[PDB]
Amino acid sequence: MTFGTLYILPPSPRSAWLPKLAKYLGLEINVKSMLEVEDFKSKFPLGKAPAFEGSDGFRLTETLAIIKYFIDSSSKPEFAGSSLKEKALNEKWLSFANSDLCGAMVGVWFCKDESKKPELVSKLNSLLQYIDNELNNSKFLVGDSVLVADILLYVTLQHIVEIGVDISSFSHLKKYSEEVAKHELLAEAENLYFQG
Repeated sequence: MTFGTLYILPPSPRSAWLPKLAKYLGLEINVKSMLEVEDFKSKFPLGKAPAFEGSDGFRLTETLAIIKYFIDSSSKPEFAGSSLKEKALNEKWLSFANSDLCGAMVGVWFCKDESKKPELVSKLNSLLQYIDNELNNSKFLVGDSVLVADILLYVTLQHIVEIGVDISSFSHLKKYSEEVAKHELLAEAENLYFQG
């Protein structure tokens, strides 16, 4: 049965993160648009997506909050890491990717004005260069295992690429992005069964 209802802003490419994560974890959720709900602000007074309402009525906002609730409510409750340092670095990457990197991708994504684009694409490239460099040291963002940070990074990459930003310049990043797509595929059978 369904874990809850997620309210998104459909035009935003940030709308993909939480649905993907539910899927990855086997949580069945509805997804509605906050634009077409009558009293969004009755339930959610700030008026911003993402917003979630559990089946049980539990109301929750802020992307990082909802990530934690999905994971903690799921059958991979250790998916934001196990050791103290793992958990911390995963928070780091989640916070970074959701604010800075997604903020940059969205800047470009909705760029109407060509006199503003290069500046915006530049912010984005620097952020990618940083990640690339951090991927010098490690197999994935945090270590050797795949954590929720990677899943959501990967989704962000797909969006960045879709709009034609070369990930070709960034060596460690492309190799990363392949290794993550590979882990999900190989993890997919056992994941897909332990939720049915």
